[PDB]
Amino acid sequence: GPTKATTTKLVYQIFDTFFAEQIELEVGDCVSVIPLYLARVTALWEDSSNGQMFHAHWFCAGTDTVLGATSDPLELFLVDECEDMQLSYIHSKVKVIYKAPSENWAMEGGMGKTYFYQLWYDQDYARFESPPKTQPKFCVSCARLAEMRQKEIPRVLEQLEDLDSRVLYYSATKNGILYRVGDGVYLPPEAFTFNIKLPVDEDLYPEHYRKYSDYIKGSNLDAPEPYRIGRIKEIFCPKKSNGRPNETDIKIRVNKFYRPENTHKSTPASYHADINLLYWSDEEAVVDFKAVQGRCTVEYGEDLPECVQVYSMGGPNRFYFLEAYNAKSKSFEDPPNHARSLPKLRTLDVFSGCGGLSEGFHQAGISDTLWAIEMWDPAAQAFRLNNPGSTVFTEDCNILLKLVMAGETTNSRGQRLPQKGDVEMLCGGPPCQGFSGMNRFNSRTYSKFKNSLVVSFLSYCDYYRPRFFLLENVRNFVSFKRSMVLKLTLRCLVRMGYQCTFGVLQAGQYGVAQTRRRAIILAAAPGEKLPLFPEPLHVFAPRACQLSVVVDDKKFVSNITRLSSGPFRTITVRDTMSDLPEVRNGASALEISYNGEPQSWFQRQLRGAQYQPILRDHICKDMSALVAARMRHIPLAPGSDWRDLPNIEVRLSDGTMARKLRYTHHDRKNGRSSSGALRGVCSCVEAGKACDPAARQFNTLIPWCLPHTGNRHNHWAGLYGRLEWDGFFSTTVTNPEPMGKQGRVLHPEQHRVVSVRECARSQGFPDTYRLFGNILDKHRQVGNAVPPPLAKAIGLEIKLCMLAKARESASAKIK
DNA sequence: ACTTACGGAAGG
DNA sequence: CCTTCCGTAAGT
Ligand SMILES: [Zn+2]
Ligand SMILES: [Zn+2]
Repeated sequence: GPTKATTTKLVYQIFDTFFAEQIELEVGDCVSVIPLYLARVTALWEDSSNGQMFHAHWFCAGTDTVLGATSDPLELFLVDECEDMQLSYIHSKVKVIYKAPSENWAMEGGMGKTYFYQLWYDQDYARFESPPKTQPKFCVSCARLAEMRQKEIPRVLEQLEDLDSRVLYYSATKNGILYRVGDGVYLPPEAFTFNIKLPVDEDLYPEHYRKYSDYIKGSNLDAPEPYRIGRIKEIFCPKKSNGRPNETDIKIRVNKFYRPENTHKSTPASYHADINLLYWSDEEAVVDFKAVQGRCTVEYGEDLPECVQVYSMGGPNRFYFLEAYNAKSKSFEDPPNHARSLPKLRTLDVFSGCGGLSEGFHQAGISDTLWAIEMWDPAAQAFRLNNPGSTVFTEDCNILLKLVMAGETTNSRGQRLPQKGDVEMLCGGPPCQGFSGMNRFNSRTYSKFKNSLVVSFLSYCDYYRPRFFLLENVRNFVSFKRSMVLKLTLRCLVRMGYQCTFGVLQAGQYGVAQTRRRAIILAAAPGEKLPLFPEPLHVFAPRACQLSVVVDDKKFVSNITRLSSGPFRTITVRDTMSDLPEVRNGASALEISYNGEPQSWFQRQLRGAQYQPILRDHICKDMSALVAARMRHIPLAPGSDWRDLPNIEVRLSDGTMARKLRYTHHDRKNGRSSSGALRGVCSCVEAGKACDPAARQFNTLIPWCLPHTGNRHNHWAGLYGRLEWDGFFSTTVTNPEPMGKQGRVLHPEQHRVVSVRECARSQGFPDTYRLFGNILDKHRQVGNAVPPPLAKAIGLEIKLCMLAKARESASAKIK
């Protein structure tokens, strides 16, 4: 059975009613204004001709934030909103306090009635942050709004030369980024062009009529192109009629760079190439400075001090070129000479799994997971196999929390439990089963107790008061129960005094060939910086990139600006597993050999550089003889699934002949097929009638349940579905089942289900990452994990915050 | 331990 | 109307 959630008293009185059965007049004075709105009087300076005036810096009541009615009815939030008001609208002086965190805040975990505030609120991004420290009327909202309007205006600097038609400059600046002549720029795909010029037989296939959408899952036909890369040759402004430069119409000239897929050698040229490889060209373009989407580093390869592979991993936006590309000669050249020239956090991972989140955090260099809690024994053993210096408690998290909230210091095994002050960062993905939209029993006690573990996680965060807090869940976490779970999580975090925010990320935008949307809740201690969410690194299909959240009919987006394009191309199924040798249905050989070297950039990243020929976990589930014949009869065309299975009699791998599915009832919605045949397999096709417990047909190559219930299940699109080489995986789940809800798990060519190795590669796991158990345990460990590249992007975002805080401390101490 | 049959809300 | 996709419970 499931254990009830351990709570601190703070967390208890917020989630109490939801998990009932599952938890165990002077400047500086605040006034009220008839709508009442609570404002702070920032200045009482009498403006003329309009009576006595005053500047009102508005408060936002917590009920007007994303918290809603979950909020404290006296909590206010600072907002960047103010305006000039008459004095004939002030009702009376109201008392507002600033509840500041104590110096013992990191240990306040575990233990009037006037208006108060403790956090500033960003209403677009739902970001609760520490009150901004803007040092001086002096409206803070006005100062922040000014210092914001003055960083988005592109401005030239360091005039280089003055001709008669245009003024050249050496530098420009835009959105706080500085560009110089010679830097690399990102540009929208539309910024410049390259000189290179770019009937079914309804009686044999009776379920084909259900493919009438033309939409193909995991298809990369509509993904946008990555950024155009350029090198700045000339920053210039055109002169006006007054003979002086137009400092607002800033133009740049650019040497174009080719990607290998941009040359006459098309997309196939990208299969083996480095994801950041370019070709210098002598072609030039002129764009507007407004079009620049970011700065990037484009270096000549064989003039770098280290190896180009060591340069590529050093920082973001790093590209190199070794050769030039003659377009209309369609040749490759040597480039011309005018083209050549902190202590890690202590981390506690609750619901660790095999360790995908810890792996991504480790490769971002921010964290050292010293403690992991994981009840399932195979996943905990895999964590131990991947983290030899970590402590893994193979125990219910509630039991361990109860132990630590007393002076236990040690569990029944002799494992030293973390105490307050020891945990610097708390991360975890609480169980998703009760939140996942695939779960059609989410109102039952099993899913109730699964969902109640969010309260356990928040109680951990309340007790330990870590510097940073990360909650990962499926996308459906943000909308489950009218977003009440998310609202209550954010309410608990604000009540603790955390700066907090939430968002939805797509894993495919960070370097996996998989669509996987995950909700992320980030929180930081009062003295910290609140991390931003990471910018997408890889372009991905737009249908898989729906990341906005509607909470009480209000839309919330993350801070991400790279909506459409990005620096790198998409990872495909070919990039993922094209190197792996052929294998059969039911593979059981754990350690085998690779039949050669890695064939793509992604495979090179996942295997490493050193020659290690031992490939592990290239094992496939053993499907029955009927399922095997079905997987043999799935054609290789992209978008092939059960719906183009043949309705024939098949001599199976044993002494058994699969029969033809009989169509016994007239489906009125689907109508009759062209041959006059019926399309229903049970009496329930008629609206308002019970199933006949005799229409269930057995041992058919076409599964009977799929036509039985397809009309209300999107025709079971994707079931017995093959992957395509040019496309991406669907969401990797704990068990690849051709008849599962997410059942597009068939190899592009081999008559088998995807391998454990291929599922780990869809999740961005290093080939050396150890999994444990039988094949089902390995599939579940892989399908539960956070994809390490996504956790790495988030970790780099937190590293930014750590470095920022350290630098401000060092500047404050070396005055 | 293995196989199958399969609800309903969010958001486009 | 179409697509979403850390899956569960009952049967076997
Ligand atoms: Zn103001
Ligand atoms: Zn029926």
